[PDB]
Amino acid sequence: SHMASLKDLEGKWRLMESHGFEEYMKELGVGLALRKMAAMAKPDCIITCDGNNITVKTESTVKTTVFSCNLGEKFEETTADGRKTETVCTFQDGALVQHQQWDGKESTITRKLKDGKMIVECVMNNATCTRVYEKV
Repeated sequence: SHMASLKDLEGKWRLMESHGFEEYMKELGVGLALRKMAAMAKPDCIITCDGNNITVKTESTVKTTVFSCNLGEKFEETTADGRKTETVCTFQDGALVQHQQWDGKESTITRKLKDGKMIVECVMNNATCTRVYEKV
């Protein structure tokens, strides 16, 4: 037996390692010059959790992006790379699943605790960005 809750994601996370970020952004339609520079950005991720209410804050020291939703409700997101998406967050199988849709396409961000590190997987089509965060 084991248990994972939404609440266990709540907190301040620092990027420790990243793989596939650029190939992922090549999928989302980001330009060659734009994605090579973004791969160097190491933003913190601050998550807060109330009921089925979550806030997900990307904090780079210079720019703040923030989203807020009730799980299960579709809402308008404007993303760091500038997509106008329709997102739905849900929590199942121990993972916050963030489902993005825009212009007939789709992308999934999954955040899940493993050994106390937050593992974040961003999938679009064939491309995968796996990243590891440490509590701060």
